[PDB]
Amino acid sequence: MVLSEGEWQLVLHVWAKVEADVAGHGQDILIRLFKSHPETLEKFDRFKHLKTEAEMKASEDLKKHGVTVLTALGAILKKKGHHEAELKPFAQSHATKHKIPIKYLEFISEAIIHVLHSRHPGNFGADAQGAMNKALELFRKDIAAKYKELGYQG
Ligand code: HEM
Repeated sequence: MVLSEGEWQLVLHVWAKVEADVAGHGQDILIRLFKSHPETLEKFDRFKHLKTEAEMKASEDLKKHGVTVLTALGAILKKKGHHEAELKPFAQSHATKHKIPIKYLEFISEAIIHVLHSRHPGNFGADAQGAMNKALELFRKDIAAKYKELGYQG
């Protein structure tokens, strides 16, 4: 798929707001993921023990990882589709080391959209949400293809 330039502008306009607080957004997104789809927490040996939202919110480690996650995602989105190099090491670790199926990448996509909708309603109307969904769909399609090349196809 190909996004148009106007679709990329909508994506990068709300992302610029996200970047004003990368740690806060990273926390909100991982907590939303783990609350909505508890099975995903099981993939993280470092966080598997956390029992409640309060414990998750209190975790310095979780917040640090949320920064790592959004920083990587931001690098990919800023490439506006030209992200082949960025995708390779992500794909290899998530396919071979962490063993993360495509369905769980759909779940985190849903988490990202929920948090942006809650925090940025004025910059995340219907058109902006459709553009972010398309950007994430593009991401997931390219990762599924790389998964297959790598021998996992998740
Ligand atoms: C937007 C999607 C995601 C991005 C950008 C992302 C990015 C990253 C990055 C940069 C790392 C550290 C380097 C590495 O090991 O590759 C990482 C580690 C990891 N990721 Fe992801 N991730 C994403 C989605 C997921 C999902 C959905 C899961 C599981 C449900 C997951 C599970 C893990 C695990 C288990 C680790 C290792 C944590 C540790 O023990 O340090 N990732 N991810």
